[PDB]
Order: sequence, then structure tokens, then C-alpha cells
Amino acid sequence: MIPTEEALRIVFGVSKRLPPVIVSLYEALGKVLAEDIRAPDPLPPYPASVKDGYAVVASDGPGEYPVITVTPGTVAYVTTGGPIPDGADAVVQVEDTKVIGDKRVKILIQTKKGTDIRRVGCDIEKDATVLTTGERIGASEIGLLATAGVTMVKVYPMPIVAILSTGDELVEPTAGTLGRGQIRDSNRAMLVAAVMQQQCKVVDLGIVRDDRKELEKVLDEAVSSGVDIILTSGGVFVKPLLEEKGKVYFSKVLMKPGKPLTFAEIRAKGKTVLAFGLPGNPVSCLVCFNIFVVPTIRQLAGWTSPHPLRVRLRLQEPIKSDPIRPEFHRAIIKWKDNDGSGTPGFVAESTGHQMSSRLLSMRSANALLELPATGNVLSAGSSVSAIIVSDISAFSI
Amino acid sequence: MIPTEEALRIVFGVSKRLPPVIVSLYEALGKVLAEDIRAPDPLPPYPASVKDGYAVVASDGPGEYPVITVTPGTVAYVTTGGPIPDGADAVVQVEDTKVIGDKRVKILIQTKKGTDIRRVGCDIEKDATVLTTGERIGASEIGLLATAGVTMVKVYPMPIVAILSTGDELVEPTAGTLGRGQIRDSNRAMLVAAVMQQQCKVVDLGIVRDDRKELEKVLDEAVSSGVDIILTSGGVFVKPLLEEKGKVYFSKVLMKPGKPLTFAEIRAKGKTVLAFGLPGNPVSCLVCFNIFVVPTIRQLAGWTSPHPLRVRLRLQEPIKSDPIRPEFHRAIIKWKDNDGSGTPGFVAESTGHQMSSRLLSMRSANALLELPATGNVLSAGSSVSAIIVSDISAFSI
Ligand SMILES: Nc1ncnc2c1ncn2[C@@H]1O[C@H](COP(=O)(O)O)[C@@H](O)[C@H]1O
Ligand SMILES: Nc1ncnc2c1ncn2[C@@H]1O[C@H](COP(=O)(O)O)[C@@H](O)[C@H]1O
Ligand SMILES: [Mg+2]
Ligand SMILES: [Mg+2]
Repeated sequence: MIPTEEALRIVFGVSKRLPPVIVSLYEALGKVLAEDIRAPDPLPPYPASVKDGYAVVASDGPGEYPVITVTPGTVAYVTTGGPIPDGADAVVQVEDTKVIGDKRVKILIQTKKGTDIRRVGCDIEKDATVLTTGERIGASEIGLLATAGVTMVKVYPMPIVAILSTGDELVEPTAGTLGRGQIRDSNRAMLVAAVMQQQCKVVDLGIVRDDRKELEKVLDEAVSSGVDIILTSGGVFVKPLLEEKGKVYFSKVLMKPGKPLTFAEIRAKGKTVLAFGLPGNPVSCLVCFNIFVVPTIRQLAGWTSPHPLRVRLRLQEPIKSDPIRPEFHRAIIKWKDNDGSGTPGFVAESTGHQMSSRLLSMRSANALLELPATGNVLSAGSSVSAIIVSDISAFSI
Repeated sequence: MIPTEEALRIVFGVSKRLPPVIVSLYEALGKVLAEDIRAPDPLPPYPASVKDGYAVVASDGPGEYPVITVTPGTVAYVTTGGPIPDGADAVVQVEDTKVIGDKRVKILIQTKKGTDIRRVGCDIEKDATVLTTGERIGASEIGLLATAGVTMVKVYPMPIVAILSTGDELVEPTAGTLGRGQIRDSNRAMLVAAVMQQQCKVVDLGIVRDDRKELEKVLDEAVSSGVDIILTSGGVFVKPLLEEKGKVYFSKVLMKPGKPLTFAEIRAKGKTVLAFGLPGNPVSCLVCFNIFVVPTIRQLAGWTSPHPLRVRLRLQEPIKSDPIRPEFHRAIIKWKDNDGSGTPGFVAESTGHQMSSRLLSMRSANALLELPATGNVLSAGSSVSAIIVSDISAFSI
């Protein structure tokens, strides 16, 4: 048995960033940039008016002028975002003007040079680096790529993940009345969804029975298909099959929930494939995915910060620590204007009983409280470290 | 001009949750549940062994027994997750047993009733409500649906969003050398990406010129196509066209960045379509999308908490407040073990110059600092409210 910290260090040391690809602008969304992006022209590329009004020679000052290149004694109409004609050095917004006669315009104020003008390149200078390698592409970065005219982008791809379930007792989730000794396969749909939330392509390999030849054939098809990660759950015939096909780095971790977790590296007949022999118990299966698979997906996708967000929060109820195993205690956290100590902060409620077979303990859990192995009851209002496992922007108030 | 709070209250009052639909299990991921889900059978549906070992009569105690319904004086082999035979009331893990002879088994310990057995329904009782209406579906909820055998789910759908850009000066982002008075359309790709991040289908309506008949025809095609939301940017011919087609609730908001923002409700020739006439300036366009469109998408998708996560954080540098307009100041926030006051907390750095034309001010911005209109310089180490605008689980450490 190895601590979680060593198991992560081993996974980070074995895991390698995927080779970069060129994708279309909308396929680049969510991906990490594999090249720097430079503006080929300035923004704005011409002096642009900030307002609807008249382009003037600021020195002329208040007066009546004909509307027409702008020379002293003349003005020209401009619109927001339109170019300033040559010779004009300032814009007088339409509110500070009046049309005279049944074209002549009366400028009502004394303006200053460069007023209501965006000079060439004041938002983005030509050849300036607008985005760098290692930067994740969100909506604003798509806007910067579009501004710079980059519609084909070099990025790190997401890994392709194969997923299978193991068990003679499993039936498909479409099963109605269950026969003797049968349960619905819940890990596969759960892991397919968890991987879809990580924006990875999934290869669903179905239910495999507790049969060595059958599992070997499915693992071989997975390796041969070109996937980067294989997730199995249960049966940890899995560990011995992964030892035969490649290198197993660990098979047991000091943690609650669970204990078994096999991590292996296989060489395709060639690229390497990472394999996680996840525990069968639904809770341990999803907790191991959150702690060990998520940072691996991120690392393969070129994330420079693959680790999950860790915060400090206050317990809303007392929680019993385990005397030997450090726990990943499921919780529903929220930001409060008063966290219980007077100042604002995160607070956590337990999801109830934490048995590894109890999938209801994962229901609505947006964090994993890291409880050290002291054996003591942590009182309500005491502080703990917590790993955030679901979109912090989608957090309920 | 109306404050942002009133503009939001108006949008929340006009916006209506979409009619529910039935979708497949993987299409349900990310959606809000429109029905309660009940377990049709218990979990486990049979008494299940927690270990590999022997199902025994606990009262028999240590001794040698033949392996075979279990009666006193006999034992039966069981595997993890397999059913307990009738008559056995406890499981003795294989480590506390030994096979005797060249089948007979020696039970080495005195066990207690129900040891290493998951009784019928101990994880989920039959007919128990595992998920409720209004609950968002993540990976664990997909696992609970799969456990309960629900592969067709009643949910609230995401709205379909139409998007267009306006401007005689715009060219496609594929444009290489720009002609006089031309800029690349950056708002449309940015808004398509922002809406894709909200998991909504997009109808890309392209660039529309500053021509009343042309914009009317495109708005009519958008309304006729069945979309729930229309996003336009720039030209705010937009407001007068939205007044003619439906009801405009506001056209100007007291805020920095920007000022113009038209919100309208149109009736299709019938369902209602919400229209946001977003400001043309890239920054104002994305800030208005983050503040006003995101909670609208959520409300239409049946979210009971559509508001964004608001936290309290400390400034890493001084920031000048505006004397009249409350600002949505872009920042890069991170959780620190010491926020500057001794205890752990969020900290924020400004993205630099906040001009509405400067899209670089949105680059990597994961929060909007809510700066009240005091006109004073907020010193470094002082606290402010901040709206989190990007996945808190994807926050860089
Ligand atoms: N796909 C699955 N869905 C639900 N439960 C599972 C799945 N695979 C294994 N389990 C259960 O988790 C426990 C551990 O399984 P294993 O690691 O195969 O011994 C047993 O109670 C299994 O019935
Ligand atoms: N699609 C767009 N992409 C980039 N900039 C835009 C877009 N639409 C409008 N703008 C600019 O934003 C400012 C306001 O435009 P408008 O609201 O049309 O007056 C002007 O400087 C426009 O050039
Ligand atoms: Mg099994
Ligand atoms: Mg315009």
C-alpha cells in the first residue's frame, strides 16, 4: 500500500503530454494552445472613431464648417468604429454639434487632439503576442484568435478513453426485472459521463465477464484501436492481465474509500496507453476517477496546472476521522457570507453515510474533504482542506 | 439607464423555463431533472458478500466443515458482490479460512451475524427516491439513473441560441490582408464559443450589414427557425427593430464596461423568443453575456440557482473605482494558503487596462470584481465581491 501523494507522483511521472494537432477554431475551444499567437495587423488597423459625430482639426475650435481628406476649416461625418479621414485629429460627438441650413455643421465645443479616437493599434499592437503556448482556450481566447485571423489553431488534443465494466453479476442498465444474483452495470455509464464532462472522446467497450481470455481480447482491441487511456472497473483477473501486457506501478493505495487501484502503462504494437484498473465499488470507482484520472486527462491534454482546486472550508456538522486511512469524505459545499466564524467563507455538509457501496454518498457531492487519519471527531465549525470536483462556476448559492 | 440589479430582475421575471423533454441517458448529462426517480428494486437486490470467502452460520464458530442452501455444520464459497446462499447469515473472508484435505474448509475465527454481508437494500431501499426534480445531472446522477434502470430521462432542455454580428466594417475571421475600414468579426466566434461552453445548440447567422431590411429578414428567419434566444452584437438599427417585432424592457444599464444593452421578448408566429442586443465593443459584449445571458440560459434550462457564484477576495494590487458607474473589473483569481491577512483565501490580480475595446482585458479572466461607484482607489489587501465566470474546478493553483 502506497499513500495517495506517491500514487499521484507516479502517475504524473509516467503520464506524457499528447502530440499537438491543428484544429478548426471551434474545435480549439477547451484545448490548450500548442503555439504562440501573434496579431498580423493592429487593432484597430486604422484610427477608429469611438462615437457618431464629426472628425475635426481640434485647433479650429467652435464654429460653423462645411461637411466634406479633412483640412483646417472643414469636418467629416464619422460613425462608431469607422475610420478617421486623413487630416482630422479629433472627433466631436454628434451631441456637441448641430446641422445649420436647409451641408454645414456647427461645432459647439473646443476639443483636444485624439478625442474619441482609438489610434492604430491602441487595443492590440501589430506583431504583439495575444496568446501563448500552454494557455487554455475559453470564449475570450476564441475572440482573440478570431481578431488575429487565426481559424486553424495548433493545440494539444484530449486523450481518447476506452471504458469497460467487469462482472458475472452485471446486466445492462436497460434490464427491467433482475434475475438472481444480478445488478445493473452503473460504473460504465457513470465513467462514460465523467469522461464526457472532461471533454474526451469515449470508446464504450461494454460489460466483460470474469473470464481471463475474454478480458485479454477486449484489452487487446482497446490497445489496438488507438486510445490513450483505458478505464476498467471491478476485478482488482484485471491486475494480472495488466502485469502481463505492460508495467504495473501500484495496485493498492492507503485511502478511504477503498484500497485497490491498479495503474499500468502498456505499449501498443507504437504509442503508450495508460490503464486504470478502478475499484468495482461505485463510490471508490468515482473517487479514484476524480483524484487520479482527472489530473491524468489534464496532463495528456497539456494542462500546466492539472491538479484540482483545493480550498479551506468549515464543517457544518461533526465528522468522525478514520484511525488508519485518510478519507476523501464527500460533501456539498457552498460559499456563505458568514462561514460560522464571522467572516465570509466556504462551508461543507456531509452527504451522510460514506460506505464505498453507497452511490447516494456521491449524489450532489461537489467536493472531497481531505480528512487526515487521526481517529478523532472533527467538531462543527472546524476547518479542513477540500478538493473541488465539479464546476465552481456552476456552484449553487 | 437602470441599475444592473433591476435589469437582472426584469430578465428573471420575463424568462420562462422550457417545456421538458425525454432524452437518452447520455443526452441527460448536464441537464436538470424534470421528474423524481425511484429505485424499482433494492441495491443490492439480494444479500451480497463484501468479500471472497465462505458464507457460514455464525453460531457454528471455529471448525472444519464440508463445502456445499446452507445448513448448520456446512459452508459455501462466495465472491465479492455475489449472493449469500439461503441459511447462511455471515461471511468469513478467505484470509480467516484454510482448505483441508486432498472439499473441506477450516473456519479459523468466531464471526458475528451479518459480517461482510450487504443486506438487501442497505445501499438503496426499493421505491426510495434517488434523484428529485430540479436536480442537475452529473456523473454520479448518471450512475444512480443506471443503477435504477432509467435509460430514458425527463429533463429540461437547453435553449437553442441564434447568433449574429452587425457592421459594415466587419469581415470574416478568415480574412488575410484587411481592406480600408475593415476589422475581423471577433464577437460572433467569441459568443458561439461562450454559448457552446453553456452546452447550448448554436445557430450561426453570420455577419449582417448596417441595413434595416437585411437585419429584419435575418431576425425573422431566426424567430421562424424555433430558437429560444437571439444574440446580436453591435448597432445598439437593432433596438428600433426589436421594438417593432416585440417588447423592449430596457436599452441602457448603469455599469462599466459600456452602457447600451437591449433586452426584448418576441412572439414567434407560438412561443416566445428572448433577444439580447449586446453591445458591439468586444469586452462589453462578453461581460454582458456573462452577467445577463448566462443566468437566462440557466433559467430556461430549469436551474433553481441560475445566479453566478459570488465570493469575497483580496486585491493583489490597488484599483481605481469609477465615480459614477459600478465596474465589472476583469481579474485572474486564485486560492492562496495565505491571502495577505494570514488566513487562506482567494486573491485577485487585475488584467490591466479595462477599456471596452480591449479584448486582452478578458484574456484568462476567470472573475469580475464588483467595484462600487465611490471614485476612490481601493488599496492592495482590501476585500471586494467577485463574480466567478469560469469553471471553478478548472481553476489554476
Ligand atoms: N459496473 C459495476 N456497477 C456497479 N457495481 C459494480 C460494478 N462492478 C463491480 N461492482 C460492485 O463493486 C463491488 C466490488 O467488485 P469487484 O472489485 O469486482 O470485487 C462488488 O460489490 C460489485 O458487485
Ligand atoms: N463583431 C464584432 N467584432 C469586433 N468588434 C465589433 C463587432 N461589432 C462591433 N464591433 C466594434 O465595437 C464598437 C461598437 O460597435 P456598435 O455598437 O456597432 O457601434 C465599434 O468599435 C465596432 O467596430
Ligand atoms: Mg467483480
Ligand atoms: Mg456597428
